[PDB]
Formats: sequence, structure tokens, C-alpha cells
Amino acid sequence: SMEQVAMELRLTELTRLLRSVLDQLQDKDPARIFAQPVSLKEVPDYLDHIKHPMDFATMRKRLEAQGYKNLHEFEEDFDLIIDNCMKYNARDTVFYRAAVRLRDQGGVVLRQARREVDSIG
Repeated sequence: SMEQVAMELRLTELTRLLRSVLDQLQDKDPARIFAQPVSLKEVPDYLDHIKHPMDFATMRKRLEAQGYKNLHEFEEDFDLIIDNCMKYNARDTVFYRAAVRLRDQGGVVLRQARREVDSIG
């Protein structure tokens, strides 16, 4: 149907805007602390602590499959990256502090992304 095409075009254009958002958020992580999944070889207890691991690579895979239907879904995965790190790692650690800085800086980006998603539709 043409309606299914139009919906698919909307998903594609959302994906475009989320790709740009993802790039901008990841630039707020110049240390690359959140770039890849936590290795279960190197942190063998991780899944006892964190039930839904997340990282920028995993998000990028979902994005490229057009797997985010709306901005809320994408924000949920970003918040997991931050929140997981702030639970596993103590306040005095480079990891925790990196997450706070990513959260604070990412807020700015996400605030305007929400306006753009509502505005363009």
C-alpha cells in the first residue's frame, strides 16, 4: 500500500535524525568509555549486576535496522548506557564521572531533538 510506504518514509527520516543525534551524543564521550559492550570475559559478574546492558555500538546496530520507532525508544537505550554505569561503578571513578558528563551534555542535544521530531512530525 501507499500508506505503508509513507509510514516507511517517516521511519527512514526518523532514522536519519536519530543517526545525527547518536553522533552528537557519542562526541560527548571522547574517552570512548561507552562505545562498546562491557566484556563479560573481562567483567564476568556483570549480568548479575546489570540486567539490560547497553552501549553505542549496540544502539547503532538497532538504528541501522530501523529498529527505533520513536524518540522515546532511542532515549530509553541512551538512559540505559548512563544508568547502568552509574550503578555498577562508584561515584569516585572515571567511569561514573564520564557518565554524569555524558548525561549532562546529552540533555542539551536531546531537548532539541524532541522539538525537531515533534516539529517535522
